[PDB]
Parts: sequence; C-alpha cells; structure tokens
Amino acid sequence: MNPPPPETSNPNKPKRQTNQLQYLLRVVLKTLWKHQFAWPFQQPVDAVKLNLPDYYKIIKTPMDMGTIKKRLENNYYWNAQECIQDFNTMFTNCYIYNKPGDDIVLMAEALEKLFLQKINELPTE
Ligand SMILES: CCc1c(-c2nc3ccc(N4CCOCC4)cc3[nH]2)[nH]c(C)c1C(C)=O
Repeated sequence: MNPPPPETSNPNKPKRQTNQLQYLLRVVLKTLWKHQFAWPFQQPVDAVKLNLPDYYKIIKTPMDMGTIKKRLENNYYWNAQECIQDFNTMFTNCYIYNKPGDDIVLMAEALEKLFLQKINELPTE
C-alpha cells in the first residue's frame, strides 16, 4: 500500500531562497529531469502500480525528484545541503531496495554521476 507522499510545504518550517538553491532547481534538477533515465525517479514509487508490495516496508524515508522539484519551487529548503541530502536519499533508497546489476540501479548510477558532476561546482553568495 502507498503512504502519503513527502510534504512539499509546511507552515511551521521556515522558507529560504539562496543562489545555490536557485541553481539546484534551474540547472541541476531540470537537466537531470530531461535525462533518458530520469523517468523512474520523477514521482514517488507507487508500490501498488509497480507491484512492489514491500517497497515501503523497507524504505521508510522515501524521496523522488518530483518531490524535490516541488520543494525547490516552494522554497521549502533552508539551504542547498538540505536539498542535496534529499537527492542522496533518493539514490541510496534505490541501492538499498535493489541489487547491483538491476536495470533500475544502472539507471540510478548514471543519474548519480551526472548529479555529482553538476554539484561539483555551485555558485557563491
Ligand atoms: C523498478 C521500480 C522502481 C521505479 C519505477 N518503475 C517505474 C515504472 C513506470 C514508471 N512510470 C511513471 C509514470 O510514467 C509512466 C511510467 C515509473 C517507474 N518508477 N522507480 C524506482 C525508484 C524503483 C525501485 C528502486 O524499485
């Protein structure tokens, strides 16, 4: 069964915009989004549709690029490290749930390298 998706806005959580958060949305997220391997990561894992009944029995901190995008659009993060942490959570969840050699893991690995490539240099303040 599917849990509620991660929140994308919270009235108790303070919002912020930085030059690095604008970078992560405009170039990092939006370039990754257009990659040929992006499609499995553009929305939360639908355990019912994908016939993965154990996915949320294993993954207790789910994360996907659609949630990250909405969070960036809503100024949900305080800084860039908070957003990068969500990207790393998405990738690690995929390696936790699946095994080396799986097609999904090969796709995740390709996207992680491109992500690291792009966050290697970020803008300044
Ligand atoms: C292999 C199952 C899996 C997916 C995934 N399988 C998908 C199949 C179809 C779609 N579609 C979405 C809407 O457009 C039409 C096609 C999205 C999918 N995402 N993602 C992740 C992170 C995993 C893991 C780690 O097990």
